[PDB]
Amino acid sequence: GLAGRGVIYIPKDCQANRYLGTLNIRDMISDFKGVQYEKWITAGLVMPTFKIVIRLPANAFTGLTWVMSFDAYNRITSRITASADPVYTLSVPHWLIHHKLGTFSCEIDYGELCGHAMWFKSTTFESPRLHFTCLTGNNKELAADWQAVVELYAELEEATSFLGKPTL
Amino acid sequence: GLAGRGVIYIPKDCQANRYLGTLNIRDMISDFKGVQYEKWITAGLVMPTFKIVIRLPANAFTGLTWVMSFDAYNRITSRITASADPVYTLSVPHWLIHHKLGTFSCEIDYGELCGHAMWFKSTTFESPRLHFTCLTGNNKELAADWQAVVELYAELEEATSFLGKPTLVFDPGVFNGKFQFLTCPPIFFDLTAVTALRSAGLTLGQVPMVGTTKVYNLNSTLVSCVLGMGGTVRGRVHICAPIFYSIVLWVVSEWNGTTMDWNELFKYPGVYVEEDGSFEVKIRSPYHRTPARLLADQSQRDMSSLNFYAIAGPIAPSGETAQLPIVVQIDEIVRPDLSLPSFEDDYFVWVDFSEFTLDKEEIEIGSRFFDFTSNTCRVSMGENPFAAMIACHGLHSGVLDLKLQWSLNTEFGKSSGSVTITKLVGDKAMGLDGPSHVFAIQKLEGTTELLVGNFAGANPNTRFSLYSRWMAIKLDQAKSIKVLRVLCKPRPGFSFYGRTSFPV
Amino acid sequence: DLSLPSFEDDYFVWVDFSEFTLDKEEIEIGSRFFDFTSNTCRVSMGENPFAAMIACHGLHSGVLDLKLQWSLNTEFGKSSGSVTITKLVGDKAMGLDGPSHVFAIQKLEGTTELLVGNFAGANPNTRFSLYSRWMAIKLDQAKSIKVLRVLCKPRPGFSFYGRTSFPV
Amino acid sequence: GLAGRGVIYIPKDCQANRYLGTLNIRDMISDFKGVQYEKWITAGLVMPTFKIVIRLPANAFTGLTWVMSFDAYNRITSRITASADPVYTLSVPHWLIHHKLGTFSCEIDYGELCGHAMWFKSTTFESPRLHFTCLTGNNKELAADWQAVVELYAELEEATSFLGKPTL
Repeated sequence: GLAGRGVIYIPKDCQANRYLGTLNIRDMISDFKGVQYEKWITAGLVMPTFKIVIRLPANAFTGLTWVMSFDAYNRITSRITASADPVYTLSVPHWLIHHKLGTFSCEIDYGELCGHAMWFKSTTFESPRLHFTCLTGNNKELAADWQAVVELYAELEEATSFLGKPTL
Repeated sequence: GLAGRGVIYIPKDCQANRYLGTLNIRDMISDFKGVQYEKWITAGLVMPTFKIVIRLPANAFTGLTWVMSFDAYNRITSRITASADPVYTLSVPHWLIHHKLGTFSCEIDYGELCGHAMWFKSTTFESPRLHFTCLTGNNKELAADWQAVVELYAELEEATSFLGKPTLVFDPGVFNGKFQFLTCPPIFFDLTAVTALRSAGLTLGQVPMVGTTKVYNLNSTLVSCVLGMGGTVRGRVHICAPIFYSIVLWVVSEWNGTTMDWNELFKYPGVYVEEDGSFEVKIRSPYHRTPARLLADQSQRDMSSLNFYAIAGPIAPSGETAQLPIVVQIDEIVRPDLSLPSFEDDYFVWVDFSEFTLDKEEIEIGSRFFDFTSNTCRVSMGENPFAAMIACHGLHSGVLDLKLQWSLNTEFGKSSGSVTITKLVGDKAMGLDGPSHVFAIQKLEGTTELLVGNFAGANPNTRFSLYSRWMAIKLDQAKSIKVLRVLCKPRPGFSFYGRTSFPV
Repeated sequence: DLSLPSFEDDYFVWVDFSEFTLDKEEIEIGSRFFDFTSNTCRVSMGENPFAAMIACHGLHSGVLDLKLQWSLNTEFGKSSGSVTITKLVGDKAMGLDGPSHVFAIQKLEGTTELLVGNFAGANPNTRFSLYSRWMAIKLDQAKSIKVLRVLCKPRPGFSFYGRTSFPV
Repeated sequence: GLAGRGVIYIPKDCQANRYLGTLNIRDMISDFKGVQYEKWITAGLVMPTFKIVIRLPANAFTGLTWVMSFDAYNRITSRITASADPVYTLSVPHWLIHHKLGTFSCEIDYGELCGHAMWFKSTTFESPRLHFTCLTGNNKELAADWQAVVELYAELEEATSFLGKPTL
């Protein structure tokens, strides 16, 4: 079920390479707080399979494409908050979000994309982030500022091991 | 085949609530004149099944939505010709016409929606109209004025009876939970807002208003037959805007205001709406039901509401300015949790007469159930579902059992005279004498039956002159009476024809 | 080894009104079975198992058949007016008209039914505001009445919820 | 699972008729907050079957007996907060807790003992309380003040009706 949520603010003039924001995955779940958050406290460690949903009004008249970057180890954050070069945002696991397709969804198997289980009380190594950036801009500015909603769905259960299976 | 036709003229700037025009159904057929019109003359009476087609260039770049209102009894015409409030246009059988879908078509079974057969030579009760109004306006004006074509298709054959089959038969203990023609007026979202809330009340028995005018309609009347309801609202949402506008809605039910915490919001059981489609939302309440009507000083938001949260959008290209309209239709309460019926199979007040100024008072009833007036005494009319059902149909027919009760103004020992019920067939001047009854005033109560109907088989909700039984109440010592109360209880099978509305 | 039941399936006293000081007296019942008060007449409440059962539950619901009886204070030949039962759905201000009933005072008795309940389905043993049927007894010549007695007899299925107690 | 909890404070000299405290059932669940509390928010209405557990060191050398009174309609609260007469505490559904038996447990079928379903956001009629009182005192005072833990276990699921089945 819904485990956490957050909001990304889109300026009326969303140009290529605009940083839109960063959501902190653990904060989304703890600020929500949360049937899943509460199951997590009891489990201690979780290795979730998240379904991420970005709710987003479909529109074919803008040309907007965004990138969601999964930055589990906080490697690109510092370098994209002023301006997000696609070389950075595309250098970690990521998904293209096309405006024409509207509401977007993907699976993040935290076991694979991340590798280590999450501890209810505090971050272990670094804090896992989702970055939202604009890859291709709108053909002309839109009528007004707007927002998109980011949602995390999961059925959190107790993790049996600290470590995932090796990506490589 | 084609039986009649007409034209609706659309202004280049078609704004919400613009009245576009009224077509008179019988005139469409007679001005055409017409293989069908000619078959009609021979038949005398017809109970058509019409296919109505509105020819209309499909266009996804305007956001225009129109309403065609079937007004068989001419109930809303006078009130929409300057400006058409959706409360009126949606209060009778109606159809949404979306510009993106282009040419529109529907069936009107005149037997059901109307109730009485049409006479080739002249209108019988009132003249059946089709109204065309704009429900949601164009995002920006179009290039030029234009027109749409309305067409009637039918294979007219001779009608065997004057009366259709009754749309509704009076029963207090029966409100199913399925609705027809329950459309909420448009809800609007500004694009200058990053998020927003629009509430729709679920106190469905509440009578809708336009300024100071009450618009009685069948749906609110039906709901008033119940104390309250819970369950799941099944409906449809229509997003009435150009392809280049879009929005994402979180639709959920809340009780007594709304939470201010976005996180709580999404812990409730709602549904997401991105585009035209159906929806099911559980009615949310501490009592699991929301009341059918409001008491004094209460607001519809104090109870259960259907809330529409804009969580992403609406968005549009620059420089659009129009709001994004959402039109909600409610089809039924599924898996309903109903309260008790508000009324039992029992009597209810029709009218109280009091404050008599003359000893001789004679109240003509005839064969009608209706609102009385008097210059010589005070009339207090009862308000209840039955009376509204009468007001919300074109025709009705049945039998009322009456109970009369009265109390004295003067000392009992000094009392004399009677409450006399005159029962004739015909009229006062040439009528035959039926079961007239003299109740000596000391009885202080009496009973009688009233036929609501006539030789044709049904009454309109207006004055009319059709041979029937005829009743009157005669008082000879009225100043001795403090109050005369008349209650009625419809006999099984009391019938209504042609759902419509009644503005006052 | 039980005795006879103390009560039969019969009416019992709910309330006696007497010693009326004003000709106009209007007693609001609404949808409740409860203890009346008045500044303008004397109220004498009945005490019996039914009333205690109402007092010893959190919620109750059902239908009461009512019998009203009265006797005159003034000479019969001089009497006028009525005991009127107002029956609405809603409230006095915006209510729909039900089976209201005008009992000429010379009838000296009348009957009616009272729904004890509301749209939610049950009443607490306190004041509350929940849409329901609504009843009142209207007197226009109360000073002519020596006593107005209201008896009630619960229809089968009168229900109680949540056993509790009631200190006074 | 555990749905809420609270604490009762026992004085070293626990005499007959000492009022020990009142736990508010809905507060226990909302202060805990709570996998069950969060399921409740989603359900709106719950008709729980609670298992109540009072954790309590078994002791055969005191003679202490307490009463837990289920006061769903807040009928005795006002009259027991200074001193709790057993006539009040035993006048609503209640359980005897004997010190010799230690940790105590019972079931409260909220459908029966209460009658109406609970609304996540606020109290409907009155707020359901558990009262803790001393029925028989300690033979002599104990060594020091102490405490007992009260716990609510339930698997909250959505209530289909407002009303239970009638107790009577």
